[PDB]
Amino acid sequence: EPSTYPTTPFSKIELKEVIESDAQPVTATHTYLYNSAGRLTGYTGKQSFTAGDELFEIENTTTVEYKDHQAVITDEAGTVSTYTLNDKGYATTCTSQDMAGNTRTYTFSYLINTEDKYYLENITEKLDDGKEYSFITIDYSNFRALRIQQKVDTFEHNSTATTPSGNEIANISEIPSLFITDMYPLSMHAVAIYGKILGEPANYLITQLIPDSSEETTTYTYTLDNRGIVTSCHAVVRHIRNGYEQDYTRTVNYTIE
Amino acid sequence: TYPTTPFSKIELKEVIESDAQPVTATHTYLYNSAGRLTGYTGKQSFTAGDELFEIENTTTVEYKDHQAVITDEAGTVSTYTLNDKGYATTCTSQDMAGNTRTYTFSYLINTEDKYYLENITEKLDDGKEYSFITIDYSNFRALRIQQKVDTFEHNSTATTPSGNEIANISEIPSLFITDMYPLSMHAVAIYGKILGEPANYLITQLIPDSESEETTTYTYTLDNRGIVTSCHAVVRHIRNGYEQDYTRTVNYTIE
Amino acid sequence: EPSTYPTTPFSKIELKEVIESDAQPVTATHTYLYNSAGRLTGYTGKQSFTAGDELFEIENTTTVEYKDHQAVITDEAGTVSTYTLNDKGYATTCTSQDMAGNTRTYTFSYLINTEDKYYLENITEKLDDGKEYSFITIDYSNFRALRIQQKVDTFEHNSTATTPSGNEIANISEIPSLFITDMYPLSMHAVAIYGKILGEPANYLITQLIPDSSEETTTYTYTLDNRGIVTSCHAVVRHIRNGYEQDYTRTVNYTIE
Amino acid sequence: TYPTTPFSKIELKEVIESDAQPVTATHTYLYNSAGRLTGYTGKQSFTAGDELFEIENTTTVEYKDHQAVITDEAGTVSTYTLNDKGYATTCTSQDMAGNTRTYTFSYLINTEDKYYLENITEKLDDGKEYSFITIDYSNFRALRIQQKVDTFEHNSTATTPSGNEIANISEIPSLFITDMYPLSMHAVAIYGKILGEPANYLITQLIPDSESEETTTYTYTLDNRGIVTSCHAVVRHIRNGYEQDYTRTVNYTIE
Amino acid sequence: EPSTYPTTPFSKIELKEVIESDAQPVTATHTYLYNSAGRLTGYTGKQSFTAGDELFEIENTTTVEYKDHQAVITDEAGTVSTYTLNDKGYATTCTSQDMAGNTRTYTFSYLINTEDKYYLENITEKLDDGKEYSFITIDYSNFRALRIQQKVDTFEHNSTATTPSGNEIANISEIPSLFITDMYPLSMHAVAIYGKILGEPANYLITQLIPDSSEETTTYTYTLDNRGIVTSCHAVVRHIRNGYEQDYTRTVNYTIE
Ligand SMILES: [Cl-]
Ligand SMILES: [Cl-]
Ligand SMILES: [Cl-]
Ligand SMILES: [Cl-]
Ligand SMILES: [Cl-]
Repeated sequence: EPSTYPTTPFSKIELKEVIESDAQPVTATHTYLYNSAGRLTGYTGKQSFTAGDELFEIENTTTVEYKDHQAVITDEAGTVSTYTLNDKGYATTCTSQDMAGNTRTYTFSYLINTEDKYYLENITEKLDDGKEYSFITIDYSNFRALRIQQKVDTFEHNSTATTPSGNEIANISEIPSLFITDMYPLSMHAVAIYGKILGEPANYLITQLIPDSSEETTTYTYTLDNRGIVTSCHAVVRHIRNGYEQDYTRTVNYTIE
Repeated sequence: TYPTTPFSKIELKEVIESDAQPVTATHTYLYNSAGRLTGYTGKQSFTAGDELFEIENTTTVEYKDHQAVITDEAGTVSTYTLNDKGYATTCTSQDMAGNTRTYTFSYLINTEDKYYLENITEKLDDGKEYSFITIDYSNFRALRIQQKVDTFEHNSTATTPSGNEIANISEIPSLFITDMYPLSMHAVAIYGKILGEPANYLITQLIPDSESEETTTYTYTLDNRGIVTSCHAVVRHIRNGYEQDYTRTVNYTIE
Repeated sequence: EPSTYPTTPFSKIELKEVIESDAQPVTATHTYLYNSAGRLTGYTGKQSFTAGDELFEIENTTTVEYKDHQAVITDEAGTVSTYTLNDKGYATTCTSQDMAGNTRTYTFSYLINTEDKYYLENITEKLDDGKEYSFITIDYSNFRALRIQQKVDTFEHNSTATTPSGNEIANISEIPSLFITDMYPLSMHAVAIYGKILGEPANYLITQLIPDSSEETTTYTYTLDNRGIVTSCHAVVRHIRNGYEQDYTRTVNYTIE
Repeated sequence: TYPTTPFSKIELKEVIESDAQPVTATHTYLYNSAGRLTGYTGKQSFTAGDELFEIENTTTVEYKDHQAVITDEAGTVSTYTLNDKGYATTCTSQDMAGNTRTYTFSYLINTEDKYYLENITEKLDDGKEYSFITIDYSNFRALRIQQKVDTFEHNSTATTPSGNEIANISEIPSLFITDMYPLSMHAVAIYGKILGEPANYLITQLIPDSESEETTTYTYTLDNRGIVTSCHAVVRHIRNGYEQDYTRTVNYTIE
Repeated sequence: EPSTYPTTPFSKIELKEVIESDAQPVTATHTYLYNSAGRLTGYTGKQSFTAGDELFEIENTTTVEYKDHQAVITDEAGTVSTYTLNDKGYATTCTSQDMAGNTRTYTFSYLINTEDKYYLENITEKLDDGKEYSFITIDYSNFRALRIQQKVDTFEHNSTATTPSGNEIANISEIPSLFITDMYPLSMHAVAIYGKILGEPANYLITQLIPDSSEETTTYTYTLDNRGIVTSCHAVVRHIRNGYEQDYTRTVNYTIE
């Protein structure tokens, strides 16, 4: 039978990161839960830190509900994102409504591969008046790289996400890149992205994000288990401004099971 | 019925100082006693955070009737269709979205029936030509290279100095050919001579067509056999009216 | 008898520098050889480093051949620079031809002193179409400073090279400044420059290179032997960008004999 | 007519944190399709001063009628005289002063005609016995080891836990045997089974004879084939009334 | 014909080292010269540094003269060391006399290998009254290590000099270890040691010097050329005092030709 929705072959995808501080370090946890059919059912964010001599844990939950050709994603703040899905279970449009009654509308378009798996090529954000406010386009033409174009109001930026030829890592982890959920407007759809509602992740892990040039490259180093599934990602941001280099590192631990 | 390399191993080692911390890269090509490439191991050594990292990936090469099947650890299967002389005429592999990517190859056939790559064309799943590289051998001391990637076009000349030509007894390809897209996707097939024979003389300069050119100069060290032990690559660059050259040093173990 | 060519009273001028690295430091050697008549006959570049546990030395040689009113300089890559000399042996024009058949043309003009020694005042580079692509002009009007104007395509920059009044060091070493062979297009003629084919070096050593102003000054400190001949040069580049100073140091050892 | 290893490669990798800067050590043993050891490559990676260092040395193993000749890059020739079953009975090599050093070996012969080393004796050029190691297999779960180096004598017991024995399908020797003088001089011959078969079960403890013993405990990780992927070695040590244990972690690639 | 003296197959063995300072660094050079027969003929020590802005070079020369069964070594200070040699050209005794008329006497004993090459096993120093003041003994029994016993008056210390099994480097450079000429009383005979008058160096390079235990290990890392001859030695001294480690590094460059 042909599939009617994208699936994740895991029951849980969990990310853990320490957000550094010389006074109050915070451990952030992002937990994505999938049902036995492989659809995302919910997301829980957690922040853990010490205050006085006591450990505190702050939680926020996002719910995912499915209807015929629809995914309804509701966060802790009461914002409802309604995704209209095609026959294959990928969103073609989204309407987001906050508790103040403000709305945002999005369209999505895809590359459809030989197996009928969909890969996001375009996210466009419109305003109430129908004015296009932002977009991200992804081009899969380069054999081992993704060409990314971003526009946020008057800001425009192009970048390339690369996989090393001869050193490719298969994305059997089925995870998105760390940078993708931080890019506006995809940053508004992180829960839909981990649920594959906005398309499949690339078939190989990305090891470099190169913005167009002052230069600011991101390098990703992965640790895998004996199944070839990601256990951690080391991200190194190298920012250069007229021969002055400042390096920032992130370590994200993964529990994919 | 097939091209051969008279060595059992071709290994490249390089310290890359370009990154925050220096990375050591190793590229090892292994050949069987018949002279056919059987495998490739790519290695990277560096530290990331507290963790010392050693990334090691192995690609296998299998030969069938008029075929070379190149399989990596990521599960990519690249199938090269070979002609009667053992050089690829076609290649199918899988892209970032899992679609089939097709490559065609055409050659210069010399008097000794040795094939030299003249054209690599890359076609997308819809049949659209995405990129090509053409090589003109009219003057062996000045190879005319045309590259087209999407809408962008780059022409360059690869030269050998008249009277100071070094015989390529090492049977190695130039450093620049495995960095030029789409040939940069076929480094394993290139070192296996599946995509043609390397230049008969070592190339000492890569000159782009002109602006004060960002030319690459190659300097080689040879052993007592006349086989390459190291290559120094200098890319000239002008920054605020001053020469600021980028350099690479690659050590070779050819045995 | 009046001289027909410039001369260097040494048989060898050799520069040695360590190009720093926390993994693969490289020792670079630049050797200029002069015949007993004092004309430059050749240049050898050498790079020495460790790979594994073995020392490697990479060499490149440039040849200098003389004919009536001509100097032909050929590098390791096969590029031929043909200098047309005046009656005093200084180049008035140069044509450079690479192995791909690309050509570059240059004109040179000079200050002629009371002893008929020539000091470079202008290098102009033209393109095939006759379009002026770059130039460097040197003014010797200030008693103890050189005023330098550089143009490379659309880039324009002015700088001053100074000698300290009361602390002058006679240039009996007959060497050019370190910065002169790094400035484009003089950087294309380093072998001709050390051979005095492009003029005499200034009579006193330069201790400061001050570009016009973000500021980026170079200071030179020399060590001499008991003959008053240079044995080393310490070059300190001080780059300032809105109160943020980054200092870069070079040590070049000289063997002038 | 000779012992065999059913793998083509046995590789050990270790990060040594004992030194000022961490050293990465690699020991690679290669076997031919017949199962005989053909060579060894020892590698060390570290930084010394500004220079990143990579020391790499290769030892070759050649077989002749009733002989195994082990040659290193330093020009040492170690000649092992083999019996009819392919195990060494004698060895001649060259010491620090260039004198011939002689070793004799004797074995336990099991029911399947497999040989297990019981004695290694080292003799100086004058014929003086300088050292020996004897191994008693009376109890396979508690091997009695006697070592004598000059005047100093050390007795220890190598144990396997009753009911929790791991089959040595990996065909690897213990980590401690190639550290025990004079067996520490014959690591290449040991991995080639030239000096006998390894223990049928992995050894989990090395207990010296007693004082609160400086015992070594080995913990192994196996893959789905039951072949070793890593070994963790813990040496217990008491310093000012506190436990201060020394640890080693060795990763294995047995294929 | 059987040899009557030890030989070095080089004409020069030269060591260069920078003795660090944040004010007046000194470059020290130790040059050992051998005649075409392979006997040491002389030693020159050189110290080079900057004072003011001038380079200064301080030199001291030691002469080596040979007679039947004798080597006479005279330094810059006028101290004469007379070595009595055996039939193979190795010293069995030495008498040293300074300009004040003070004398020191030494005996030497050796391991004689199958090729009749001699390796030092014992140096004993006596006083005028015949009282043994110091000794160094070297044992070659361990296949890949040297066991060293030292006694200087009431001070006694044992150490082990090791070669790594499976990673041996042949001593085709024919050089002694760096530590051997720093150990008293062998430190009084450095010129005789480089001339092989006090025996052959070990057949493999030493990579570690381990004193008996507070611990103080020396590690040696060598760089070789394509002939397998030493070009440099990196020596790292690791001193530990109750969990407090202080590391000292030396880099000695070699010119062996
Ligand atoms: Cl951009
Ligand atoms: Cl072009
Ligand atoms: Cl300006
Ligand atoms: Cl005991
Ligand atoms: Cl002691």
